[PDB]
Amino acid sequence: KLPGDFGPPRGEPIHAVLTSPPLVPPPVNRTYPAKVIVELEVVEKEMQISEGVSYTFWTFGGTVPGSFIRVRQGDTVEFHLKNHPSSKMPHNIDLHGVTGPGGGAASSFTAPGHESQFTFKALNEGIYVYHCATAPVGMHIANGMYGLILVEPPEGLPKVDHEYYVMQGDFYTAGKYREKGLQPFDMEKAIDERPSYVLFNGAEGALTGDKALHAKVGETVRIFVGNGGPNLVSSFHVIGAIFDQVRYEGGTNVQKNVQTTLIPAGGAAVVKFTARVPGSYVLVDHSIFRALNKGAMAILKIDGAENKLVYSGKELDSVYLGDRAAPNMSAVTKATQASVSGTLTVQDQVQAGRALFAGTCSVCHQGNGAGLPGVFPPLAKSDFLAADPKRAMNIVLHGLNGKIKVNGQEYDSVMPPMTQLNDDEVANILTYVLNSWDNPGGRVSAEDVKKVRAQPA
Amino acid sequence: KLPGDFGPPRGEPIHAVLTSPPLVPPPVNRTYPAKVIVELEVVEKEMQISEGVSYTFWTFGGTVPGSFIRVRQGDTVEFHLKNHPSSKMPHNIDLHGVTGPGGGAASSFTAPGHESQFTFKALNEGIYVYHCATAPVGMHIANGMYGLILVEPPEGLPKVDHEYYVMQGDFYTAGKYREKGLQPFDMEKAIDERPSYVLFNGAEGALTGDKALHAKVGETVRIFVGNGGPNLVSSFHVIGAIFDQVRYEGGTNVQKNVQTTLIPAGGAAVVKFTARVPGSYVLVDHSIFRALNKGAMAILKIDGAENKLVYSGKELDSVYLGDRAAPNMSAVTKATQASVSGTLTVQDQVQAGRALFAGTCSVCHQGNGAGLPGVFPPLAKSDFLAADPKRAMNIVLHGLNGKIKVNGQEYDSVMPPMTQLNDDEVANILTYVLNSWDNPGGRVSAEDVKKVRAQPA
Amino acid sequence: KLPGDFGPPRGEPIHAVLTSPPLVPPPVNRTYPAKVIVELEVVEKEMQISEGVSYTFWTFGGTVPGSFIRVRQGDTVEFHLKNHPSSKMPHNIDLHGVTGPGGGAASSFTAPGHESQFTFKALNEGIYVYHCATAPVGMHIANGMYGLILVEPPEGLPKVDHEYYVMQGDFYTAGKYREKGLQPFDMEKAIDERPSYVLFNGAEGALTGDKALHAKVGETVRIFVGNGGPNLVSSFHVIGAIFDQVRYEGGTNVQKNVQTTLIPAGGAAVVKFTARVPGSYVLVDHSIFRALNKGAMAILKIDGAENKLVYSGKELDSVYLGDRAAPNMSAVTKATQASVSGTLTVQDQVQAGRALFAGTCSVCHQGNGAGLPGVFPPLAKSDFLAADPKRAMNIVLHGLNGKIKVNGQEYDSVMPPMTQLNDDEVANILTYVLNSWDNPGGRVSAEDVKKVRAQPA
Ligand code: HEC
Ligand code: HEC
Ligand code: HEC
Ligand SMILES: [Cu+2]
Ligand SMILES: [Cu+2]
Ligand SMILES: [Cu+2]
Ligand SMILES: [Cu+2]
Ligand SMILES: [Cu+2]
Ligand SMILES: [Cu+2]
Repeated sequence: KLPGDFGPPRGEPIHAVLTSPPLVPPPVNRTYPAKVIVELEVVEKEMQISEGVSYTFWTFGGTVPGSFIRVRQGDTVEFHLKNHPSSKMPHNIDLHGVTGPGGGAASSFTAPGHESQFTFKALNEGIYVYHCATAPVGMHIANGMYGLILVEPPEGLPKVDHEYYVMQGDFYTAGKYREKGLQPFDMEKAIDERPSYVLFNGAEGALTGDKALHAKVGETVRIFVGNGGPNLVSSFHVIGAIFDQVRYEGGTNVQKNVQTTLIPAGGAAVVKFTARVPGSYVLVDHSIFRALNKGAMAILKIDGAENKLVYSGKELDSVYLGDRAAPNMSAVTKATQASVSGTLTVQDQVQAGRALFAGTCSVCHQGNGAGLPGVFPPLAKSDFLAADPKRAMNIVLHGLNGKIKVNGQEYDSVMPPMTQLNDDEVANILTYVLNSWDNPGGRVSAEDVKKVRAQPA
Repeated sequence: KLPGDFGPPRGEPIHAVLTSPPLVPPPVNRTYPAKVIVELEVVEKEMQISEGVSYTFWTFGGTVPGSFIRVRQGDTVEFHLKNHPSSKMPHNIDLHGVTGPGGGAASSFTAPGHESQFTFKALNEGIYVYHCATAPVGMHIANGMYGLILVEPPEGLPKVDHEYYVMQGDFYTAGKYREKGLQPFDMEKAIDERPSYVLFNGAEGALTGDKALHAKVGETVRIFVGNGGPNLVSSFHVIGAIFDQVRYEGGTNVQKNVQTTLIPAGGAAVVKFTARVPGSYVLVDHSIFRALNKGAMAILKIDGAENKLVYSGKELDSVYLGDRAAPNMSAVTKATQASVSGTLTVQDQVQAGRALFAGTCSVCHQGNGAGLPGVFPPLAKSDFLAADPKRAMNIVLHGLNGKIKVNGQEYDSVMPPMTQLNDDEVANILTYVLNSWDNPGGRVSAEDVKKVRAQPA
Repeated sequence: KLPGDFGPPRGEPIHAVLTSPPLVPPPVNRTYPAKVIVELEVVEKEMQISEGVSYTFWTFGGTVPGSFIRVRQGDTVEFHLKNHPSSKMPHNIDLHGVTGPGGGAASSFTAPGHESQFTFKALNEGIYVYHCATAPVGMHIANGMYGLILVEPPEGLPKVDHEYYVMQGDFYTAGKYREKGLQPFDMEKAIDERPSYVLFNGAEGALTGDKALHAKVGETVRIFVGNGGPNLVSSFHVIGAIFDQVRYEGGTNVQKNVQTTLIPAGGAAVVKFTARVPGSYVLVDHSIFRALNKGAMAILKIDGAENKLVYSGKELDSVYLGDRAAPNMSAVTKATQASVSGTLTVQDQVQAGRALFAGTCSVCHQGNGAGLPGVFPPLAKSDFLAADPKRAMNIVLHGLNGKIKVNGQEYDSVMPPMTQLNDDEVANILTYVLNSWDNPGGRVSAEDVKKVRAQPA
């Protein structure tokens, strides 16, 4: 006997309603097997992978991850793949959970402007990755061609207050992290498994700040978590909380009460969270340079009353979250576009630098630039800064140590180098500082910084 | 009390019969503990890691992975290691599952032309990796010195229709992937965990095409899956199917109904599959550049009747499998040897290029070179190709975009660069194309391509 | 209802007694919830990461990993973080297991010379990583800012004979492995997840030789195993044994009878071992170049009677353990310091080289330099060595093959290159050999080797 042996499809054919991340379709709420028609369209298009950083994504349904599909174990799924006429590449699909060679791949090969279809029975309950399976497959996956299909058990999943859709991926750009412009895919980095970005939902900040997930104290939250890869395994973790349950794919095993759990490349899990105290809870890859240096952070923000008996402390801030502990960094996008257009103003730079200063510089120098007398020197009304703006460029790029005097007080400490900041970022941060806190104004350009980087002091 | 406390050995001493991958010895089918004599001989020898790519493997029993050993929990194992006189290095063994320092290592040190022996009781049921433990250990493991030992539970494993033996490893050559010739081990790549090949059973294609594993619809298949490493963790997955069961080593835990599962470096698992519909099912490392760019794919081919109610679609093809969706690529081996001998003919190149064209080029240009009018230009009877063979070399290496005219029709699309193809591969593919489909014949040499690669247009 | 709902704190406030690795505080042995006051002080200081290799660690309590904290589920923990006045950086803490944003991070921000405090209820039993959460977070973690907190179940863990504390981390130095001197942190290696050292407890040899963990035949050993990362996932394994139990964090799942288990970055597990036969049992990351080329090995040494019915073989030696199968390598530290001081003697070099010869050279040439006639040539009273010391430098760096004659006998084999040895290591090893076994004495300097490395023969 095969699994999912619930008889022939009954009722009427159902046209599946698919959702865009981070949302999920409603529970199927059905006690009979059905014929479910799924229509998914591939679109190739530029989107912002980071502020001022464009990338040509290849998408299922216009998003990364692709549209979420929700069916019932025992359903017959008639799957239609369309490839938008604007596409340059052929595409196809392999749905994990399908019983059949390639998970659908051979019968879903679809050239630009064409459509394909195939039918499969969903024998297997579980959460499953789907992805493109077109040579070169790794390229297609790296460009964003992955999503999730949920095959519900016949009785449905237990009721929760919220369901969300979060999917990790590793990305490979020719340029370095936060280097502006349209970035090509980089095959060499991809083969070496050396991503420049590691993201949830296709972009830096996709699920931070004003794009956070939400719930309230006392509520339950289910998250369908995918790892599209192509290559990385996620040390998937929630900062400041625990997972009530973690279940991989359609596995019989359910782990309970864990905070950190390994999601294979191509894998998927369902996690459950119960909100207990208010604040921001961070989903990360705890291979932690991915989370805090490459973009792999997402936020579940919980509203409600503090409970001092459980936690006396404060909400997260830029010390931990960095520059993602603001609503957004739109000013960076604006400054980058103004640079391209040749219309970059001092204020454009100031606002971009303000965004970028948070965490990156404020951890030591404070959000108001005051520092801590004798420990961290001030950027506010800083004689040392004003005396030599080129020196300040060198300090950001190359660090500073040894005894200095700032505003009449001696410091004898170490500012590490910050060479990974791009020329525009250094320029904008320093322009912000110069135009704040009674400093002398003026500006630093990306070209100024490029020159200092090419010839350290 | 110790585990495996089944009393002294009884009956007669048993001389273990070991098997070469991908086969397994028969079930022990025994209700009493025995003295089991195991004899394993190390052989160092060149073998083909890929077509036309030689490597000096270090082996247990002449194969990678090494010979499979099958005993019963509670057995006393008298283990004899011989090192063939042709060896240059000393060798030894650490069997996971042994209770004792080094898993046998100190007492199994064996110089070329010598033999060692030690005795251990198999206290622990499970599937376990064994490997060489001779300084530099990572080098010995990277050269192929690993295999599996099964310690059966006293009652035996449940009956299945087929048992197979599959073992992943990461390999480190001085040359790049598919660069021909005898490739040395590369210590720097190994320390950095940057393999050039990631393989099942010691070679590209070891378990694809005419070397696939076989079963029939309705049958059960058990696979003993090892990960010799040295360094990688496998996101081990079956495309188009599910694992009924996954059990790691001798663990009490058994996961059921999962498709993707993480196998540690040095780890091993037993998986179970039930054949439901015909076609090819791909075992991969779903860190997917390993599978589709470095060789980490193996096939279980299922024969029997289609069931359109479960899967309406077609068997896998070269779009997904690439150039491994043919029986073999023997023509590549032949062309490489002819190059070495100085006897390379046009036909040698043609046949090699035919093999390599599959997936790599046919995904877009089709297996008959017809392309898709207005979308993918033809290689068949291509005026554009014929007009400038050197341009064609540049297109393969460096890509092509922008408006072109081919056979009277405009194209305005993107062919990505394929710079990872080696000079001989480009040469052979283009010679195949030139000698097909009414194209003008002639040939492209590896030296021609080398020159274009050194000076792009 | 919240987990850990055992009522208000009762009894007297308890001042937690924290322990330094590899030791653990006693079981809490308490049946009521308490207010537990924890005081932890950050200290930045140089320590030896390897012999003659200094590193500026950032520590919780002066050690890597940081002091171990032990409380009971349901306790109220008043956590005090002090930052020593000598610090240059601000610091804070995120304790996994805390219910609240950042695991404490925002409320524990502590500038040099300051103190912070916050209160949390331990709702969640389990073993948990704590770490610094100060921008740049990955830098702080990479510098050593991590440890473990145990939250006991209310009834306590089962009694065992020994409890130990072992924590893996990946480290990123500007210099290569075993390159001497004060090594800076290397941000580029860290972002790329390319560590130069992978260690247990903050140093090479921290838990080997005379610093091994101890137990006796018949005893049970519990190890609290952390993985601070920042980036690597451990294929955590015990050579020559098995884990009776493995439990991750506070998970309900317990795996039994496994030898190899994957610990996520930021993860923690409790393992249990039962000593059965005497000898050294090696805890490793079985991504095995980490263990045997980067330092990721620790020893549990078991004393007691051999049991030939279970294991007939010998204790581990330098073939497997390499140069860590001696009590210590103090002579390397001494030679390095003498070099710095300009007082390096021949004997200083000899003793350092003696330490380094073990495994590295003795595997083939034997500990007495005799080799194996006709198979491995002698270093003892070697005419070939004496005839050309510069040739010997080239042989170590670059290898040797082909027919040679040594002490009247022909060899025709292969000595692989050993280019990863540093100039001082080559110099000291060869000085040891030259001053042993009736060889002619004299010395080889690091400068001599530097010259040969820059111009191979
Ligand atoms: C702590 C880890 C710091 C971070 C992050 C940043 N800075 Fe810093 N900065 C720090 C110290 C301890 C010092 C003094 C070094 C010494 O030799 O004692 C500095 C110094 C500066 C200066 C010069 C002095 C002054 O004007 O106050 C500048 C202009 C400066 N720092 C700028 C700066 C910016 C823009 C940062 C983010 C990109 C930044 N710093 C981070 C400590 C730390
Ligand atoms: C799709 C992803 C492709 C793959 C894989 C390969 N080619 Fe291609 N090729 C493709 C396109 C869209 C184009 C036209 C680009 C444009 O500017 O519009 C091309 C073009 C060629 C040509 C030149 C035109 C012609 O003769 O038809 C050649 C000679 C060619 N391609 C060869 C070729 C070979 C040998 C391939 C495998 C190594 C290969 N292509 C792959 C799309 C794609
Ligand atoms: C086995 C894998 C070896 C290890 C490890 C080391 N050596 Fe070696 N060495 C080995 C062989 C097989 C040979 C002969 C090569 C041949 O062409 O047949 C050698 C040779 C030497 C020599 C020269 C000959 C002699 O004096 O005996 C020297 C000086 C030498 N080896 C030194 C040496 C040192 C110092 C090592 C550790 C750093 C070392 N060898 C390791 C095999 C192996
Ligand atoms: Cu695609
Ligand atoms: Cu897949
Ligand atoms: Cu060996
Ligand atoms: Cu091992
Ligand atoms: Cu810190
Ligand atoms: Cu953490």
